[PDB]
Amino acid sequence: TYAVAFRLERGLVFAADTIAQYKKLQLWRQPGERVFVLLSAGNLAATQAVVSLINEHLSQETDDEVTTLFTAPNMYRAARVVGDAVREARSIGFNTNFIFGGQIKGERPRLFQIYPEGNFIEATDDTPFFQIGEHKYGKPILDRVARSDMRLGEAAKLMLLSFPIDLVIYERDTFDVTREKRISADDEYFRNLSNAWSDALRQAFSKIEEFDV
Amino acid sequence: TYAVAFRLERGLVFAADTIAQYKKLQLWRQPGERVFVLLSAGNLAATQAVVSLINEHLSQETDDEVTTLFTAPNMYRAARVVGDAVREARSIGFNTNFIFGGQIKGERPRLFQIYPEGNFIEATDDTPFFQIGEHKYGKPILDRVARSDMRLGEAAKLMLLSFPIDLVIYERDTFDVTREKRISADDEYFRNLSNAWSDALRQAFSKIEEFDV
Ligand code: NA
Ligand code: NA
Repeated sequence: TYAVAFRLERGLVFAADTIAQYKKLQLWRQPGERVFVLLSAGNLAATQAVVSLINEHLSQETDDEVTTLFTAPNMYRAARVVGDAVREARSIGFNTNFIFGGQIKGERPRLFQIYPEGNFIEATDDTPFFQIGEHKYGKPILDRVARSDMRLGEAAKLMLLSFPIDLVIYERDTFDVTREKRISADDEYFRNLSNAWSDALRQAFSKIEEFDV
Repeated sequence: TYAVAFRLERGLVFAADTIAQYKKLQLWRQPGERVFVLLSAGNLAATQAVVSLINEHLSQETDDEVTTLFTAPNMYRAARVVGDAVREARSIGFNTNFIFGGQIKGERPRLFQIYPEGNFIEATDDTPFFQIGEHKYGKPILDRVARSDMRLGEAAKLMLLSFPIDLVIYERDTFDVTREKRISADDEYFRNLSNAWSDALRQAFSKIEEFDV
């Protein structure tokens, strides 16, 4: 499977293609305080194991000094929580990266890519997106076109062209995921967008074939 | 590694990134009679083994009924020769596809994709190109933009944007490979082409973001 996420000035956008715990886009929320999204591209067993470890600590942790998603004071600390779950899930496709993002009150929205051993890197304005899965579809186009000042809707359109897809748009400082949408191949808007993209690409190539190589 | 080839009305274009027998683009020729190009994306040992088997039969075959690249009456028969070498090389990265194309006098230029067991498919006007390697870079762009009536130079430009690269252009009915070029990352023409492509893509996206999804 394939998933992708963008960090913009205005917020975060998450997308993944596709039984709740095995779902490739996972959401956690405390109203007005914190929101988190995990994207997976690994096999079903790997996704479930990581989510189960996160939820085990949210639901049953007795030690107050252990950090969970709901006690993490910032998104770096929250990413370490997921990193620990990703590493520990190896005890429970199996060696794919995860994407984790969200926002905690008092701090900007942040986005991370988590590796098999629980280490991670964070999205920057220079590198505002991550892709995970067997094939990072349309990476060259995202590299050339993605910008951190893009509106959330236009980022979503670019992401959808790189690919049913679960799409989540998170607006900065809202601490809720309201804009949640499932888009199938039979969606007429998405088909219309893809048709226009193909037309625009052919026109784009017709311009640049002026140049020699 | 990555390689790609196009079959056009005007001829064939081959490209591969990169010690002669391990080279990822391999050429055979009989002047004015036949030309062949093999592209590999597998490991070094796999490429050498296939080429060695092809050359063994060209150089040492004593049985006249055994088909070689130089006795094949048509390109389908020549593809079977390579297919046999690809399958037999498994006895000698290891499970990647090959691309094989060329022309024999009395017949149009033809292009094939060879699978690990020696079976193959042929390029058509509807599907005029093949890609091989770990990552089929820029497949969505080739799918949307590639056309069988493209000039050889414009096909080459499109192929180069999907990626030092060894580029071969074969013009129909010539039975020679004269237009052979090695293009590095420091090539100013290729850099200029890539810069313009990025600019054109951003402009292309700016047009199509009119549409909703
Ligand atoms: Na900009
Ligand atoms: Na056309």
